[PDB]
This record gives sequence, structure tokens and C-alpha cells, in this order.
Amino acid sequence: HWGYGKHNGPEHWHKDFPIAKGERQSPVDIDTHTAKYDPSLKPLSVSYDQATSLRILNNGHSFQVTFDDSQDKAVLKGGPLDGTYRLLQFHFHWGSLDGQGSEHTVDKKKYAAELHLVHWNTKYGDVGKAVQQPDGLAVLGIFLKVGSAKPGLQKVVDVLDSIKTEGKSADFTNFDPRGLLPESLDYWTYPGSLTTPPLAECVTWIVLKEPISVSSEQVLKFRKLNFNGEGEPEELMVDNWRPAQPLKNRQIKASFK
Ligand SMILES: CC(C)NC[C@H](O)COc1ccc(S(N)(=O)=O)cc1
Ligand SMILES: CC(C)NC[C@H](O)COc1ccc(S(N)(=O)=O)cc1
Ligand SMILES: [Zn+2]
Repeated sequence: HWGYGKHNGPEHWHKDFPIAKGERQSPVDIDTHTAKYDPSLKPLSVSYDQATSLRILNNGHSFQVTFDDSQDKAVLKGGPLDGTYRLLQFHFHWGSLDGQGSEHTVDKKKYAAELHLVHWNTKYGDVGKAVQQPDGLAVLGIFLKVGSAKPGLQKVVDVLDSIKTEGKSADFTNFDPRGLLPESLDYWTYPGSLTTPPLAECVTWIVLKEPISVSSEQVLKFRKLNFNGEGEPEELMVDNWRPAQPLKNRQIKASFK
């Protein structure tokens, strides 16, 4: 099926997911001089104090940490959003080299990686219903640059050896995702899509201006994961990012001057 290689990557996806060429696809380049400050945008409310992590999983395209979303334990509100969005999972996209790996870009600049915290609108009852709605999901995107280590990331990095190949999972309870955020919650926002198939146009994107720093040793451990399942020819999980898509009839708004 679909992937990130030459024969199944982003340029092929439209043949099975024709919405790949749609009117509100993600990611996009964020042109900082064209984004407009919107004084009506409220501060984001990230309420992760009661988060309950469950498992960490290599899904063949990234690794993800999943959460109990059966109650309002870890929620995102405010910002551009109406109502309450529950945290379902987080995952990353990264490169083979430090100069590439992010999905969104800022004035064409690519970061080494990008963290996505995926939330769904509780008014739709479950995530499967939410992905069929134009305001069903909210993804909080955070850029990673290489510099000093991120201490809140280390517990993730230390377990990646146990989920090297596609399909492997491990217990990952008591993880606090608040340790993955930067200091500032200043953000850009625009309406978009999932960045992997099915590419559904159901996402309010919230992309933080301030990157987090991670160490070279931390990102190197991302790059030792495998796209393949156990026993298959080893293909390193690197460059699992979709490039920027046409902005079309959309305006990116900034929460800050
Ligand atoms: C070489 C064999 C094992 N791979 C199976 C077959 O080629 C699949 O080829 C493809 C290639 C692209 C896609 S899409 N439009 O989802 O990105 C789906 C199947
Ligand atoms: C039944 C539905 C919810 N399953 C959806 C599927 O797992 C894909 O989910 C996702 C979720 C988030 C993203 S991203 N890179 O835009 O944050 C991509 C795919
Ligand atoms: Zn993602």
C-alpha cells in the first residue's frame, strides 16, 4: 500500500485517495509575512494534567503514543476552536538529515522533525465520526530543531528499541505529554487535512511558532526505526514526511504580532 518510497510515496497517493489534490490539503508552507495577526483569536488552552497514556506503537509509517480518550482527561480548547477536543495520540515525522523532516515549513525552512498531537471534537462522539466532519479534528504541530536535549522526550527515545519494526507495541503508561511543549503557545492556524491517507479534510491546524530543541542522540534514535516488519529487508524509517501542498483559497492566521 501507500508509504514514503519512490514507488508508493506522496506523488502516488492521489490514485487511491483523490482528495490528495483537494482544496484544503496539508501540510503547507507558512509565509510569515503573509500570515495575518487576528486579534479575535483567543489563547490556546492545553489541559493535559490528567492525561492517561496507554501504548507506544510502530505503525509502519511513524511511531505513536496512544491515550485514553473515553473522558475529558487531556483536552485542547480555545484558540480558533469551538468546543472540546480530546487527545487521542501523538506521533512524529522526521528526516534522514537535520535539514529536512518537518511537514509544515516556515518561509520555506524545513525543521529536523515535527510532532503532531492529534485531538478530536467531542461533539461527534468518536474519532471515526469526527474524521468525516470539516471541524472534526485539531492537530497541534510542534517543530523540532537539533540542539540541546529535550528531557521530556527521553522516556520515548529509550523505549524505541522495543518497537523497531512495523506492528510492534509496548506498554507506555504514565507518560506526561506536557514535557514535549515549548515555553510559548503563540501559534499559526489554518483549515487543512490529515497529512497521510485517507488525507481527510477534517483538521483545524494549530502550529506553534517556537520549536523545541532535541539532541542529535535523540533524533538519531528515531532514525534507527524500521518501516518494514520483522524478518523483511531492513528499510530505515526516515523521511516520513509529506511535502508542502498548495495553499489555494486559504488564509493563515497568527495569534501574535
Ligand atoms: C511491490 C509490491 C509488494 N507492492 C504492492 C503494490 O506494488 C502496491 O503498489 C502501490 C503503489 C502505490 C499505492 S498508493 N496510490 O496508495 O500510494 C498503492 C499501491
Ligand atoms: C478511523 C480513523 C480515525 N483512522 C485515521 C487514521 O488512523 C489516520 O489518522 C491520522 C491522524 C493524524 C494524522 S496527521 N499526520 O495529519 O497528524 C494523519 C493520520
Ligand atoms: Zn502527523
